[PDB]
Amino acid sequence: SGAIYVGNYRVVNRHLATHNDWANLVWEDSSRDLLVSSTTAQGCDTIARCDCQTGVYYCSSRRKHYPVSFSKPSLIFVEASEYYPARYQSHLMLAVGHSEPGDCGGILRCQHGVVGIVSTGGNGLVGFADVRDLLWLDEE
Ligand SMILES: NC(=O)[C@H]1CCCN(C(=O)C2(n3cccn3)CCCC2)C1
Ligand SMILES: [Zn+2]
Repeated sequence: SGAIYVGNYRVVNRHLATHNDWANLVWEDSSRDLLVSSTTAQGCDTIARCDCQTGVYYCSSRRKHYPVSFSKPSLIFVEASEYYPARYQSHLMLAVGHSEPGDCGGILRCQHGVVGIVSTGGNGLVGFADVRDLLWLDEE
């Protein structure tokens, strides 16, 4: 689990969104595994606006932050699970790292701020849903 809190927005994995998230919905995209809801209190996270390919992510199943090299946001296959059928997930970045159930929502960050959240695992792979192109998170 985990979320990004920027301005009056809460960014979570779409597959982990609560009823309160859906009842206060700003935007959602199943192809990206992302959902944004509105918040009463202002958050402290800042979004990175960059093309970094190195950063650090939080792994809840290890209670550890790991430095990683990650790929550019792309259209990657995610093998069926109980959340989405076989398909292609967009705006996804992969790294070698550990990711196992209980781990989505962990933040990936670079020197500029938050880059995205854990969206995949298995295989000694970590997938992150990028948020750096969502410029509207910084305003209104
Ligand atoms: N983005 C998605 O489509 C993911 C939704 C949750 C399930 N997905 C995964 O990658 C699995 N996972 C690894 C670490 C955490 N979850 C792989 C093994 C079992 C579940 C796919
Ligand atoms: Zn950066």
